[PDB]
Amino acid sequence: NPIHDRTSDYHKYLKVKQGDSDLFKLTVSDKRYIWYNPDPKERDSYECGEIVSETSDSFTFKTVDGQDRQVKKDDANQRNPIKFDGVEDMSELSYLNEPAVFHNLRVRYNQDLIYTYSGLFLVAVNPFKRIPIYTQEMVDIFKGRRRNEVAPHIFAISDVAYRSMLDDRQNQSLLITGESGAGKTENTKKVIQYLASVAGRNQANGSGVLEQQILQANPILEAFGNAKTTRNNNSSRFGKFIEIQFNSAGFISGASIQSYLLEKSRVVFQSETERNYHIFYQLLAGATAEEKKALHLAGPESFNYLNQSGCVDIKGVSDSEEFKITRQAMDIVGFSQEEQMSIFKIIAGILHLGNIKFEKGAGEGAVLKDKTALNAASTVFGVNPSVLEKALMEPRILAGRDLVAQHLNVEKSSSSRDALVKALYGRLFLWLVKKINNVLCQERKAYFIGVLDISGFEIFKVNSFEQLCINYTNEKLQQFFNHHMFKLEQEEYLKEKINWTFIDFGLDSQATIDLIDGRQPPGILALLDEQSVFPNATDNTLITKLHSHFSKKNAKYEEPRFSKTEFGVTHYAGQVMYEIQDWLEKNKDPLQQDLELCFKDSSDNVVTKLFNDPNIASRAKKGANFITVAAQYKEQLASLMATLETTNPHFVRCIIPNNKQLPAKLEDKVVLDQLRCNVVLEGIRITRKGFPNRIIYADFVKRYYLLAPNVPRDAEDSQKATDAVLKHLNIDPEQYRFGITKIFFRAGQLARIEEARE
Repeated sequence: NPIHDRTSDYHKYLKVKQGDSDLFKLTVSDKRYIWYNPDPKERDSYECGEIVSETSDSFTFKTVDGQDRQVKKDDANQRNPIKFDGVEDMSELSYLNEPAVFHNLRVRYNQDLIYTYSGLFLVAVNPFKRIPIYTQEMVDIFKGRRRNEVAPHIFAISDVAYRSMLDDRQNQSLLITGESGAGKTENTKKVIQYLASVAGRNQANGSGVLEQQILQANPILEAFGNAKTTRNNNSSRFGKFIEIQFNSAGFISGASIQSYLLEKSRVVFQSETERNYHIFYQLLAGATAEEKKALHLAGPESFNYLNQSGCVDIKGVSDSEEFKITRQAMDIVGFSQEEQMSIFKIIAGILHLGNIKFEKGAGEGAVLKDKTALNAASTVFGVNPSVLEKALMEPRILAGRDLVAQHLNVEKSSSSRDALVKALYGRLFLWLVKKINNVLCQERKAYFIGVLDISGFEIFKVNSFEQLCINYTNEKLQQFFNHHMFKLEQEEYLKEKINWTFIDFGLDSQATIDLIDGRQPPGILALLDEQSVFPNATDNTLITKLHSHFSKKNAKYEEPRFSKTEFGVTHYAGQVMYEIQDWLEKNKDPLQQDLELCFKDSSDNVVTKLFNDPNIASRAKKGANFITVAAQYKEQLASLMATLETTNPHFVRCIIPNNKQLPAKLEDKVVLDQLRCNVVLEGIRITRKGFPNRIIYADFVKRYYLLAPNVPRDAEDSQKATDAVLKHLNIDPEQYRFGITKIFFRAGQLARIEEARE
């Protein structure tokens, strides 16, 4: 069934399926109605009442329940001629506030249509349901086709990103970012595929190795990288730019993925209904009774690095076999049949490491009573016992010009193997990516398409040092948009002639950023660094200094009234509240060189290659030694942004619909909560007052021609044929400036013409 019309794979759960009847009876608009919030107590969940008033100073209307209270034309959220229901790019709206769009966004959803537009902004709200909208024909309907000629889709920004490059020959970016719970993992999970097939190399159906050797390189990532939390069954657990290259003709060539921040904590600790990195269960749950004692696990329940928080009982999908997939994916993108055993040789020495119970030493001196965990735990990494344990409880500190063997009590031996138990996962993994990257990795690399998988503003009263870094990058981003989409009105003003009494809008947030990473005048990250320099620092000081530098001195910083262990910043979207605690330690990630020394050698080319390579056990030795997680997280985002700033971008946003994994309900308590969370609506409502239902430009020929006698169809050209109409009828010229070449009906000056049906 040819792609044209209605009745197939596409129109059904993809395209709003237009009707088999042709004329303007699909609907007809008159009168008006306003959105509103029945209860003056709740700022969510509005309603719909008919206007009866048109006050000059005020505005008034009807209601369902009795009340008939009034509302300033300015605080009123209007409702559109219900002729726009599932309108594909929302700019086409006439009136826009919120309710007016959690509405257009729901109908777009009632019909199971996750994808939508905001001019430049694709909104995509995760369904949780299974909706075939990806199959191989969803592809051949897109390839080589224009955003106009097809309903919205990930496959509809994912090609554009490709074609523009081919022709508007320039490196290209895709930026996907959403509240973690948003499925932004699958979105990316498709751009790669889609591209991979159109620039997919075979005759008409196939792809020879490379293009595939790639597809299986996420299973690795998802296997360790992704993990399952209250918010999902499989949470993108980490940030990364997976990013890919081609040769000039058009055929895909390379890939290079760089990752960063991970909940390295998800190893030692997880909570209610939570589990671990899946590598961990399929590990035990999947190894033939053979290798299971080849290293000795027996019970996964038997383990406490896994048998703590409730649900390890592994909901829905089967994993026993998912193993044959990941393990089937590593030595397919080529992973040795011998060494990739070590991965395992490792994932378990970790496990035995979360099983030892250093018990208060008689008097003091904390010590383990008996030992087989550790004996075993050492017997895969291959590291002598009177060594491993000794650096652990008895680590050699250096007081001045002499250095000795302190004996830890529990209070601290307790958290050592805790902190060393991430140093490996955090580590193995980083290098583990280091591998496959460096063969999908490319050389001259003519062009590239990088795609960005980053998070939204993680805002919670429990946010700490981490919450900042990700939120520092986010701010860093919404200028890239605001500034980029700024230079938009740049060309815009070379073809509508003379330009707007203008904003010259610059960073309204160079400010906030400057407060974080400001050199001089310094910022949070400066003092963080500045003090991380020695011990007699008691985060107590850390905050005391801050309120001195900042408090009553920076528009974005606020000092709490009664609370003292914490403060608050005023980010792009409202305030954030960071508490301090171990920021001073979390800033280093310390670990005794009594231990490296114990693991910097072994039997094993990798746990040697882990604490033996300078780009895996270290960071560039600057200012005499290691630079801090704060300084670095600066060195690398900027580099990232640097790159971004030289490529064309396309932003995609992932809206989480509800908090219990429920496909079906779609609660305004959340969606809305974030709609504002992104500059999606306010992205224009503020920005494009000036040109309304930005058409395919100035095309007054047979598209809309029912006006009685005077405004015809094709006079001489696609521009003029009736102009002396608003200068005349309705009101004046103002609505439309008159650029020599282009012009725009400012719809916003309509109240004398276009509301009835004929």
